[PDB]
Amino acid sequence: GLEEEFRKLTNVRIMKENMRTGNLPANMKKARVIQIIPYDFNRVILSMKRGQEYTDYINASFIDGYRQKDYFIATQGPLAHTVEDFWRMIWEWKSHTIVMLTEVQEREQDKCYQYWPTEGSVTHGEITIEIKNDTLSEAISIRDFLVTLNQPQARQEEQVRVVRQFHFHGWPEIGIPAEGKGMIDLIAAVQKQQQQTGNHPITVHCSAGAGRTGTFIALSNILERVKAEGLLDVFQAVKSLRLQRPHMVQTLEQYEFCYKVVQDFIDIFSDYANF
Repeated sequence: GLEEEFRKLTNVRIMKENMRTGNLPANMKKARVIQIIPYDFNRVILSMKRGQEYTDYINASFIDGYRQKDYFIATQGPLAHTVEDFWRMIWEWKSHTIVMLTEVQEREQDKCYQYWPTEGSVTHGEITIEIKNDTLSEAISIRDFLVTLNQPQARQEEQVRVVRQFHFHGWPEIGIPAEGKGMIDLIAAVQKQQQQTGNHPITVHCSAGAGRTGTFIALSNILERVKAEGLLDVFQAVKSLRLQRPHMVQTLEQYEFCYKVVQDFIDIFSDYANF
């Protein structure tokens, strides 16, 4: 049953007619995994100076939430030479929340560049990031950063924001979590934070930007639909993500984990059972 659904998800077409920007030779080096790049219709567009060129491109897509269009930004873990773009996207598109679903290294290999300072300040491009708080609590690090856009010198005192990063440590190096609880806590805590910040897009990334990232987005969409309408359709939620960005929810085991977390949620919250 579940194998047959995932085969049909696998059958969702890559719409290469709309993949021109990420396939430009200059932009291919900005992708970590080249088959996982945005469609042009929902790619996150950065600003561009008069001189330098192809700098309007980042491997990132707007992804719809349950209530809201463009609710998430699904992106890859930044590369050393894409870290300035990463923060330019956070700034220009006013993200106040980052959800990180990978370690910097897993199974002895580089999965994501450490784009945030562990202590003190770091400056990437025109943007300075300073960590102010860092609390570990049950497989989730919550980090608060003071983010400052340093240009022009004129408006600079207005150009300060607090960006909060949720770093999930609960996904093992091999396979999928044994329990759904850690993912539900992560989802709950990110949604709580969106109230205080309002409807600014949430930045979600793993390493290549599809597997765990799509799992998180799919589960947030699914659980919010259950709470609002009591209706459940895992297949449609995931397929709809594949229509927005290639390979969202990448492996059969991640699709299994989607169902596990959903069952765990209804086991905790009985008022939603058996509709």
